[PDB]
Amino acid sequence: HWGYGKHNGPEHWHKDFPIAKGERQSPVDIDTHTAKYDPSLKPLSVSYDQATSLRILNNGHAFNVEFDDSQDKAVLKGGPLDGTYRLIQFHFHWGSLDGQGSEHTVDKKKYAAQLHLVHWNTKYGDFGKAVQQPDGLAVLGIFLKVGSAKPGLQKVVDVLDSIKTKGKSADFTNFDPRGLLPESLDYWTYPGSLTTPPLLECVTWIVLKEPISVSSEQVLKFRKLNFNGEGEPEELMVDNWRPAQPLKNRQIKASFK
Ligand SMILES: [Zn+2]
Repeated sequence: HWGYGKHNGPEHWHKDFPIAKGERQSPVDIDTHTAKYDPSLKPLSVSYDQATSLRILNNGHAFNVEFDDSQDKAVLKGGPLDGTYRLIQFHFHWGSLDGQGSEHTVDKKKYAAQLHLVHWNTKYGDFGKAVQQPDGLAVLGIFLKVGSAKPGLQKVVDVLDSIKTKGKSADFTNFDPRGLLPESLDYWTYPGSLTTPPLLECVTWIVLKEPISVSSEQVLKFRKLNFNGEGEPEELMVDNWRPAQPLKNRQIKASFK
């Protein structure tokens, strides 16, 4: 029912999901001069060498690449986190034009897309229990800007044809998520929420300062997907991003000065 259109888009979500107007909603604009450099923040630890990708799926709002999360094979720790967080899936948010598409913005600047690597706190046993906790998830957000091609993104781009419409899925094994990381792991961090319904306020956001660049032809392929299911009128999957929410009672911390 919810989507990104004029009739069921972000401005309407509060009717079915009242938490939409909550105290710790995401995304938010990152004001770099107001962000507090915090020296007690530990470096992030990304251990994705044993990652096992399984499937790619068009869910009607974005495409998700899913990972085997039955064991600690791809984890995130350190930074502002306590405990180990397992990678369960990653997905993107993009625009109809290169000047918009990201959910978070930096001093109001919008990027072409935003990658979200979603992890859940192992102390809670499964993803479903984790979303019910204030520290249940850790999402790593990476901005994409249009420039040179990202070689490690091509495997994802080539398979989009196969999952053009809502509900389609394809086997997607042996994909290494390390190919999507920028050089630097400097970041901003703040307490927030999922950016799509149910909008649960269970996320510790870790947004990387350095964007990765992808080519114009790579982002073009994303824009060829459909929100609709097979046999329905075609609605191109573009602009699946939620606009920035007020910061309210929160402080954004930076791991760098
Ligand atoms: Zn997302």
